[PDB]
Amino acid sequence: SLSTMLVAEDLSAVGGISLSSALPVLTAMQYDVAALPTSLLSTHTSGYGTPAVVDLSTWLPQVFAHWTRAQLHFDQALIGYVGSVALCQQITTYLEQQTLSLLVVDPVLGDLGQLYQGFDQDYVAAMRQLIQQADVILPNTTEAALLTGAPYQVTPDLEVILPALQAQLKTGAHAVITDVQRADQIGCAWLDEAGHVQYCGARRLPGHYNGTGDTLAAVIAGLLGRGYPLAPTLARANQWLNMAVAETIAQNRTDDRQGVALGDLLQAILALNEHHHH
Repeated sequence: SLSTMLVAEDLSAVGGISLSSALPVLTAMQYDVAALPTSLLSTHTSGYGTPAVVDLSTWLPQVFAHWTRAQLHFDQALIGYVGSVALCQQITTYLEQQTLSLLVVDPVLGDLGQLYQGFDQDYVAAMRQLIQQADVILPNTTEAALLTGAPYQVTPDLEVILPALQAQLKTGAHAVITDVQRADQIGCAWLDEAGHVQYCGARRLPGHYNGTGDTLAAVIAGLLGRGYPLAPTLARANQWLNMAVAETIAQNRTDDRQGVALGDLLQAILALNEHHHH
């Protein structure tokens, strides 16, 4: 492995999203992955009926205490879905104990203008604390508004929302909104060093597919951790996600619940080497 990356997010045994997709992707990108479930589920929460879920709120503190006593050090961290205020707080202080070269947080809170079922303003406040030392955050348009306090807009003014978001981050950090649509494209918008709104996207494909946000975040964290600058990282990540969705469509799947296909993505990674969240 070239470095060690902590990935803390949910693990659903069935469903091909979140940790189940981050593990293969980041392993292929030459990371020693510390794969830390924030929640453990029989299946993901979209289409299988009510899953059987282990509450890990009392476990994560023990994990962090153990890693501390064992003198473990991490180079990078990616934080996805957490799920409770207490766990957000635990993660926040653990990360602060480290000397990470990279922290990426996907501030999972909601979509389509609404908080996910079970999340409230208290959880939003906990998320604002957790993102405070992140190098990169990856909100969607709903999450961007929740984090700044602005009422939801389908198409917010990026010249207003991006500066507001980024000032809630440490100096030099980047707020990246991940679902910005421009004509027939969907992609990422962020501020360059000069404070100008930049965008890159890929042609939007029909349908909706589980695991796209988790896979995007894993790819972005993986590329940044390997030294790629932000702009080319975002360009490549969008292209690779576009490719993964295309492969998913090409598989002519009978079960639409499984997360995005990873095969073409893994191949691209090796070539380079040479309502709830879903």
